[PDB]
Amino acid sequence: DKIIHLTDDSFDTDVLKADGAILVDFWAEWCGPCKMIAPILDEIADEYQGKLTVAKLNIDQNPGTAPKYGIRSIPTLLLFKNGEVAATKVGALSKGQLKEFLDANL
Repeated sequence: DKIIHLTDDSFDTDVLKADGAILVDFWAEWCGPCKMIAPILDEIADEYQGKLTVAKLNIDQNPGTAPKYGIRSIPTLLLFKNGEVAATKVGALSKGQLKEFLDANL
């Protein structure tokens, strides 16, 4: 709904050239912890509307981007501000913890 669906080719304009904070979830359908956090991202997107944009990159349909960031495992969340990584988080976490993680960087 409010989650931007990324591609290797949309990444630059959607993430690097965007205004304000962007959380990007690197994920894949066969990744258990990834599916575990998928619904929390939908809720975060609605809730932080105006302060943050939430976005997903499926690494199977889009194999280009992950390596540019030295991503080793999934899920990995990168928080972008003004085209640079501000913070990252590897592996699953709760909704509550994700709010803590974002408040720490916004």
